Amino acid sequence: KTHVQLSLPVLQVRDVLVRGFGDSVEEVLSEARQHLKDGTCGLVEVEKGVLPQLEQPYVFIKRSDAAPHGHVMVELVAELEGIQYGRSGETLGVLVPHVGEIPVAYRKVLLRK
Repeated sequence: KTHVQLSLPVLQVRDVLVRGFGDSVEEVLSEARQHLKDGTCGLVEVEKGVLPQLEQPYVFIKRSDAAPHGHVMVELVAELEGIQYGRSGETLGVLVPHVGEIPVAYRKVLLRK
């Protein structure tokens, strides 16, 4: 399928133990997609002070369109030293590995895969 319904655990930035997916734009997009498939991906909502507490390159979920079955359609965009790889809509948050952190909420998305 081109899209997959997911419910992503929303994590507090200060709880996150593994603060990014790797060391290159291509690696972080690869690992993000792998963790999304394996159900081991979390979401951090972006506010002032969040991104400096995480590791670049960043992987964002961005709104790809205006929301089936209560799931916002999203796609992945990576960022490194202020350059984005991908072009999309509003940021829903930054993706991180999930390794058992307790979430504050869930974000229902339809992920373009």
